[PDB]
Amino acid sequence: SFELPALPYAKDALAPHISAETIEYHYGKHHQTYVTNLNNLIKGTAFEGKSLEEIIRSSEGGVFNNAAQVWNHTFYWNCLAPNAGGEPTGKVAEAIAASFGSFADFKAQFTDAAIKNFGSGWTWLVKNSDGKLAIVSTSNAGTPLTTDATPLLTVDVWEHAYYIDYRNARPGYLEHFWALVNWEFVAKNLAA
Amino acid sequence: SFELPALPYAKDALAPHISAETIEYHYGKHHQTYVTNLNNLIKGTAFEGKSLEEIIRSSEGGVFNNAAQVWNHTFYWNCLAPNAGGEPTGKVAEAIAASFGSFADFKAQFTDAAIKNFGSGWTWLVKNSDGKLAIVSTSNAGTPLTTDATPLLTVDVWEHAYYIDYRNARPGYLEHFWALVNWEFVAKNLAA
Ligand SMILES: [Fe+2]
Ligand SMILES: [Fe+2]
Repeated sequence: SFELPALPYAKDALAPHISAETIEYHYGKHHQTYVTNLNNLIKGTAFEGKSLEEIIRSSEGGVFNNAAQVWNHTFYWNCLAPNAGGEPTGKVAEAIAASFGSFADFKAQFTDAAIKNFGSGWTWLVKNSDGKLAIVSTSNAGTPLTTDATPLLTVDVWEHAYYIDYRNARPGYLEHFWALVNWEFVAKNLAA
Repeated sequence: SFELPALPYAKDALAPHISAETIEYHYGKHHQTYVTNLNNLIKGTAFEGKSLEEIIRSSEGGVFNNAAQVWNHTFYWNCLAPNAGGEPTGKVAEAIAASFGSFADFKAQFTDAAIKNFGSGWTWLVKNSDGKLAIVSTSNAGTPLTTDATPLLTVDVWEHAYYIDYRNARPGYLEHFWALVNWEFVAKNLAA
């Protein structure tokens, strides 16, 4: 049975970049609704004895949509933190300069891909099978877990992620996303 | 060069069902941006000088996404009116009872399809090639104009359509949608 993971910080710790009101709806209502819907859709099926990741890799339709959204939002909350943001250091900055030239160029390309992701979706920094990093965008509940790439960083661009704080200005939301990035989480994902 | 069509009522005329603030962003920022983006993408191409419906039926990619969203939102604003709503009469009521058994059964099936439409999209009452009426949901900018069915009525279920007024409660939005339906516009589309 799946439970909503506790949030890694206080609901107002990401302010002013993401308000406490966005967390109360996005985590308290949207992420909770996907957990409840997944639990009710899998009760009594063979999916009930699988890990979340195996459910994402072996389902379709409603089960997939809710299971991938439960995982995608837990990953997303961990990519954000108070007193973080800025430019990365260590193995992460190395790997970013290696695949994208510099941090300024990666930041440009990720922002651009997130702004152009039409409709509801997610834009990801992934490490491919071959070790090079790439920027991938998915639509709706799509996730890199259905491929051989390893997820490193994500930004939710479903309109509920930013409409309370930024209304139609998804560019304003992405500018402020950079002030919250938890580079420690990214570094752990890169080393796995 | 396409122009944003004027709204056929004042900005505050759907209140309290859809607020003046929601149409200030949805019409004044979102629908306007689709027209500006479409004009920028077709300038100097063979699409310039074609009508909006011909562009929708013959393109794909960003040209399609923006052209179809311009048409979809103008159709949506024409589907809503002050001093309307309630149950249809006449020809529309007869066709709805003939394909769905009753107006209550149609309203319940349209509300169900609209709430379940995952992600961004639109839910439509269409008149099929054989004269029967059906409910179809599309994703992102998808529209029945790319098929053989005639659009009669639509509801926008992109989150920007309701998030200011209803936050995550898309059921509440749909309940209030029914108080705004302009059955004179549905009647014009039915015998088209
Ligand atoms: Fe989300
Ligand atoms: Fe819209």
